[PDB]
Amino acid sequence: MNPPPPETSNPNKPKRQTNQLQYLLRVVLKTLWKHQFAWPFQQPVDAVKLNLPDYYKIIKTPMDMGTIKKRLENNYYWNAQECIQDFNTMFTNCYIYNKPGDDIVLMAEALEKLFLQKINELPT
Ligand SMILES: Cc1nnc2ccc(N3CCC(C)CC3)nn12
Ligand code: NA
Repeated sequence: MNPPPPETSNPNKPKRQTNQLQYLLRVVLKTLWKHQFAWPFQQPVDAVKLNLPDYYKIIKTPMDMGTIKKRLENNYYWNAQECIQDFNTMFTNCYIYNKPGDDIVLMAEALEKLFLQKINELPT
């Protein structure tokens, strides 16, 4: 079955708009989003649709770019590192649930390299 997706709002959580978080939405996320390999990551993994009944029996901190995009648009993060950690969790989840050489893993590897290329230099 599917668990509920990660939260994109939390009224008690402190939030910030920074130049780096603006950039993570305008440049980093919106560039990755258009990549030919982005589509499996644009929404939470649907274990019922995709017939992966063990996905959430294995993956305990799910993350995806649709959640990340909604968090950025909702001003959910305190700083850029928090959002970067969500991207890293998304990539590592894919490596954990699958194995080397899988098509989905090749996709994640390419996106992760583009991601790191984009956050190598951030605005001040
Ligand atoms: C996201 C994600 N993380 N692990 C997986 C395993 C499979 C999967 N799908 C099947 C094939 C893929 C090209 C698209 C959907 N997605 N997936
Ligand atoms: Na950059």
